[PDB]
Amino acid sequence: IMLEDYQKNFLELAIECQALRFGSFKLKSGRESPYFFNLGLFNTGKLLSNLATAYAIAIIQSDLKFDVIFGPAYKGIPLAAIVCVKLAEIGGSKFQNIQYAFNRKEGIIVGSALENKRILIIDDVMTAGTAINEAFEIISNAKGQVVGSIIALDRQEVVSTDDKEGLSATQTVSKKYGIPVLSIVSLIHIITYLEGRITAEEKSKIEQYLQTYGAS
Amino acid sequence: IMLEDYQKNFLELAIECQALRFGSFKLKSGRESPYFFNLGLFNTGKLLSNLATAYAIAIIQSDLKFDVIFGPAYKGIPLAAIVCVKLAEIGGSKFQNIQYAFNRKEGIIVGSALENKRILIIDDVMTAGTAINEAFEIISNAKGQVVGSIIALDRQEVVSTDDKEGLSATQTVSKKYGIPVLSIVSLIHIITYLEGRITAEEKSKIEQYLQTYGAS
Ligand SMILES: O=P(O)(O)CP(=O)(O)O[C@H]1O[C@H](COP(=O)(O)O)[C@@H](O)[C@H]1O
Ligand SMILES: O=P(O)(O)CP(=O)(O)O[C@H]1O[C@H](COP(=O)(O)O)[C@@H](O)[C@H]1O
Ligand SMILES: [Mg+2]
Ligand SMILES: [Mg+2]
Repeated sequence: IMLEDYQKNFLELAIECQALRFGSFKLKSGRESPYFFNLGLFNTGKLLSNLATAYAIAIIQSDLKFDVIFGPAYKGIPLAAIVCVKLAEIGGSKFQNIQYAFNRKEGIIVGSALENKRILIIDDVMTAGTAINEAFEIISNAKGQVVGSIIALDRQEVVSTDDKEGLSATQTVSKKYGIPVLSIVSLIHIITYLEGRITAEEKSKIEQYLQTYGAS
Repeated sequence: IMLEDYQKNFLELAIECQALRFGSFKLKSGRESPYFFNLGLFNTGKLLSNLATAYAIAIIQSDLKFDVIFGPAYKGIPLAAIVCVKLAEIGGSKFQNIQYAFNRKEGIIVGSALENKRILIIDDVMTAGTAINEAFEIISNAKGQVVGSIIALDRQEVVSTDDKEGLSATQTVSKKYGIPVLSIVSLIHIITYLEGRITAEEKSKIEQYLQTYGAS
């Protein structure tokens, strides 16, 4: 019910650079969505610095212990790099020696051997889990141990409206692999941010979207 | 004959993390080289932050005006990202809105359209110019204008010892494309750094390598 400042700052910038837009949008399924998100619109030096900061503070706050930050090619490659750097810049002693790595689409791993290292997978978004599945395969081949994942925005929507469990995409992954799926923000945070920027009618109607499709 | 502090700091870290090593090494040609360089050993969060800083200060000092920083896949992708961020962090107002882009090995450009933008190509190293050639092709297809390139270490060696011109690899490129090829350091800087860390005999013998193969 409160937003951390890093989450405020992220969301403010996402809306200003138009990475986050509000309106009527259809997903692949065909489901109405009241917003569109494209992390790729964090595309300047100022914006990428801000994004790095946001991911790094999310990570620091989670208290996850890891050795390597891994980005799935291609979009995870820059995110892994800029985040690794920011963690060493803002995280103190414990984050100086974190490594990054990523895969060539076709060894396959660019970086120090992953053997016996604890890996945090970073990416932009997750839906069906195909990039997470591929990273797990590549990482487990190199004898790494995945301890977590992080994405920018957790849509916090049920994968299906017939699933009784009502697992979201990040929940699905989290269950299957037994690891946390962190995010900078979720749908709930976007809603809290909008308090007093939108009308009561608009507030209602988004707080109703949360009801029909919100996970669990 | 003086080293900027950023160049000192770079070289100190390169030697400590073993990205730069001294000894006897053979190139592909077969030529003796008195060192080995592997930028990929800047592989921690602290080291990548330092590398970002080094490239960004080199760029700032050059006074080159550009709009986009472009990294050739794969190794240029993280370098472009971390450098773009650092430029916005340390460069002031003029560097806030710089964009980055890079190519998929197989559109091909990830980032905002390059049409009418001034591009700085960033990579780790250059020898025959194959990655520069490929970037020029991709960039000129997208109507971008390349205004420069930067690499980490300029080996400052003649490509061939039969060429009368005695052009180095970066010089060759610079001539063919009509653009500056910047670097964080060159062979001359490595030599200046070593003053008083190595013996007179070792100083002589490296200052002799400079004579037989040093460009121009
Ligand atoms: O990162 P690219 O080189 O652009 C390839 P792709 O578009 O597959 O990548 C996107 O989808 C992935 C999500 O997978 P899923 O939606 O099945 O969870 C995630 O990695 C995004 O970058
Ligand atoms: O960057 P990678 O995905 O590892 C591919 P590659 O090894 O071709 O890349 C290396 O060579 C390029 C130099 O080219 P030349 O030596 O002909 O000037 C430069 O881009 C390096 O990253
Ligand atoms: Mg991806
Ligand atoms: Mg390359």
